[PDB]
Amino acid sequence: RNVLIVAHGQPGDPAPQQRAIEALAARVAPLVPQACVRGATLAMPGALDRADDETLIYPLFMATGWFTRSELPRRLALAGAPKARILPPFGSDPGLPALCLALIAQAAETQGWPLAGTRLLVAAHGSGRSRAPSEAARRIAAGLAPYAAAATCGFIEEAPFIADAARDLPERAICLPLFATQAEHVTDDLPAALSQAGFQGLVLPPVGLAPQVPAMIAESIKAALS
Ligand code: NA
Repeated sequence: RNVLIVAHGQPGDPAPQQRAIEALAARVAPLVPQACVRGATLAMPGALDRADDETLIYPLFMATGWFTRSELPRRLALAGAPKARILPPFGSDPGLPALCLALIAQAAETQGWPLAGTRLLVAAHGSGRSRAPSEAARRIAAGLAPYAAAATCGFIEEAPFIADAARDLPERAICLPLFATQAEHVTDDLPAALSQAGFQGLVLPPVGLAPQVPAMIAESIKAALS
């Protein structure tokens, strides 16, 4: 019944970060009538004190790791919710590869470019402490590649660096930022990295802002309820 959609915090004022996650949880809410859905950012002190032992946590994270396995359970157990169930993260959501494909196909159609003749670039944060985020982004690119000319990845934290990965690509290219929130996306400053690369293609909004994301999260919540 109780569901909390949790975002990683980012530097700056936590109030607009909290409002963004509340706005997302409000779009999820009418799609899961059997549950009480609310949003929280870990940048806000007391983010998790509304959670209890019967609350489900939908983490807006790109992969599983030390945070999902040890940190988030510690930050919940202290808050009074040790038995709170953590669902698979946004990055491992079964609907994410189809969502990326629909956004890229829609984008190619607006440009008047055939998808088979378009080069794809999946831009993601990656990680310096785990191999899980880059393996997940490569799985996305490898799933998109059969529908396009080619698909590769570029990262902020690890090689291949986005400034290198976006270099020497054609004009008919689309970059999809594989980010769950606008706050995490803006921090990485993809426009500066793509400018250094001389990227000439189309740069889409981050995947976490797509219109189908609330329905995707709702289906993952519904599947975890009994
Ligand atoms: Na299509």
